[PDB]
Amino acid sequence: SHMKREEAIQNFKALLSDMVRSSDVSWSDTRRTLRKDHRWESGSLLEREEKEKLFNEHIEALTKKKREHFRQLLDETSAITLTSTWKEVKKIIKEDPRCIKFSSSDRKKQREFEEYIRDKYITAKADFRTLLKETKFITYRSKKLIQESDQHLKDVEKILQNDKRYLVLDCVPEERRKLIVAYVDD
Ligand code: NI
Repeated sequence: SHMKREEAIQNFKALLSDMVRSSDVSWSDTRRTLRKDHRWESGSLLEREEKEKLFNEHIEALTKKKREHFRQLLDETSAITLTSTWKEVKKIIKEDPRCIKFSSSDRKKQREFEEYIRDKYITAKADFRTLLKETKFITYRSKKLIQESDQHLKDVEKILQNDKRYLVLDCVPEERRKLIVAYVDD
């Protein structure tokens, strides 16, 4: 009968999968309402602690899934730029279930948006450093050259100007220039 406890876990898990679709809900509320469902007794072998554990894992799973689909939706919205605001973006994606079902909380959507943009920014810098390492007009002597005059940095920016990786940073001009400077230093 050892498998009976394992069977109860899977039963309780199926109950959660069926009845809890939102990551916003509390265990307190959920254990209240699920108790009204006759399927609840099928978890009798499970102590409240392990039920609550299973609930937490479930919320964790929903959270991960929703975040991934949210980010996919953002990745699919081509109007988004490094400088886009949640306020602007919300207007575009408002009807998409991946936005709607992410959470009832605007704060949590906004926060996930700002985190997405941060990651997007981080990824773009990494790619840009790759491009920089590819460019052999940029040498140990570049730093000499940069301190002597405006020219070298302009010459560099000319060579880089048409590359996909340089251009995705158009929204953060000062930042990009710093990256070039940083690479010229090291
Ligand atoms: Ni047995």
